Amino acid sequence: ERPTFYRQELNKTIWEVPERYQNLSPVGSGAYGSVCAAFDTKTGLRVAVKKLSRPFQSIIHAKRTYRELRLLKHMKHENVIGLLDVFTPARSLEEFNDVYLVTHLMGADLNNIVKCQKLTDDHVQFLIYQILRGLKYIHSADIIHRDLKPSNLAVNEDCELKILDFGLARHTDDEMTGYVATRWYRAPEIMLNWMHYNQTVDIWSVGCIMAELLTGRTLFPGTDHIDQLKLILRLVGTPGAELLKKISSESARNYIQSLTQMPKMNFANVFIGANPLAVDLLEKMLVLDSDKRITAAQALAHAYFAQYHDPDDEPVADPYDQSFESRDLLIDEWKSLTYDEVISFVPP
Ligand SMILES: C[C@H](Nc1nccc(-c2c(-c3cccc(C(F)(F)F)c3)nc(C3CCNCC3)n2C)n1)c1ccccc1
Repeated sequence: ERPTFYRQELNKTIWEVPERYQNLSPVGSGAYGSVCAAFDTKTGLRVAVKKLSRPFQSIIHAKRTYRELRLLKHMKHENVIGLLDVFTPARSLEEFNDVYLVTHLMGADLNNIVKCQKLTDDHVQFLIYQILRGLKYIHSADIIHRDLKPSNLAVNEDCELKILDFGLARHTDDEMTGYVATRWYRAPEIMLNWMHYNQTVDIWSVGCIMAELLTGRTLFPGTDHIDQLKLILRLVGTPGAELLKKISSESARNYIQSLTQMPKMNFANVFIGANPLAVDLLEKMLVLDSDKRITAAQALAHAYFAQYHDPDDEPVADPYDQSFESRDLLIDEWKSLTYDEVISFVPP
C-alpha cells in the first residue's frame, strides 16, 4: 500500500510525488535543493515540499542528508520546523535515491516582516520569546542551530514563529566574505574560530536579531571579518584576561592582544528610548565570554517576557542520540541508515 505516485517537471527536475499532494508550484531554490508549495488533499493543509539535490553523492553529503532527516524527525515543537511527512518514489533500497520533505506552508520570514511593518516593543517581545522558547527545546537535546539569522526564522500571518534550517551544508569560505548578512549574526568565537564553540553561540545571534528589530538596523554590519570584530568589540569592549586564556587559537588570541583596549559601551545610550528591560536583556545576551552568556531557559524567565513567560508551557525535548556524528561509515551505509529513517516515519 505505498501511495500511487505521478511525475512532473518543476524546478528543473522531475518531481515524483504521491497523488495526495496537488497543485505543485515552485517557491524557491538554492544548492540544498528546490522547494514547492502544494495542496495536501488528505489533510486539507497547504504545504511546502523540499526535494533534496545530490542526497548521496559523497560521504559528506550522504551523512549530511542523514543528519537533516534525523534532526527533522526529532523536532516536535511549535517554534521549531515540524516534519509532516517524508517520502521517496523508491520501492527498495536498491532504487532509493530521491528524498522529499514536507512541512506546513509559511508565508514569510523575519526580513519579510520588518519591511512591511512597524515592530512595537510588544511584537518584539513576542517574536523573541518564541525564538527563545524554541531554542530552549533545541538546546535541551544538545542540538545547536549554529546559524540563527532572520532568513531562517518563519512567521505566519498571526506572528507565530518557527525556527528553520537544521543540518544544512556548511557555508563556503567565499559565502562568509565581505559585506554579507550570512556573517553578521555569528558569535565572534565561531566567526574567527577562537575555540570549540557551545550552544550559547545561538544566544548571541538572538541578541543580534532582537537589536535589529528594535532599531531597524543591522547591529554588526561588518564589511569583512576584521571590520566586524571591531564593531563588536567597540560595543562590548575588548576581552578581559579570563577570556583571553579560553581562546585556544594561539594566533587569534595573539591578534586580539594587538587591539587598543576598550570599555563596554553604555547600552542605554546605544539603544536610545528602548525599554530598559530589553536593554538589560541585550546586555545579558551580548557578552563576549560564551560561558557567562545568558542561556535560553534563563532568558525565558527574564522580566522582559513577563507578559508571555509560562514555566509550564516551555517544554524540553526527548533525548536525542547523536552518537552517529562520530561514526565512520561508507556512502552506502549512511544511505541505508537514511532509508530506514524514511520508511519508519510516523506522521504526527
Ligand atoms: C513560501 C515559502 N513557504 C515555506 N513554508 C515552510 C518552509 C519553507 C522553507 C523550507 C522548507 C520547505 C520544505 C521542507 C523543509 C524541511 F522539511 F526541510 F524542513 C524546509 N526551506 C526554506 C529556506 C530557509 C533558508 N535557507 C534555504 C531554505 N524555507 C523558507 N517555506 C517561504 C519562502 C521564503 C520565506 C518564508 C516562506
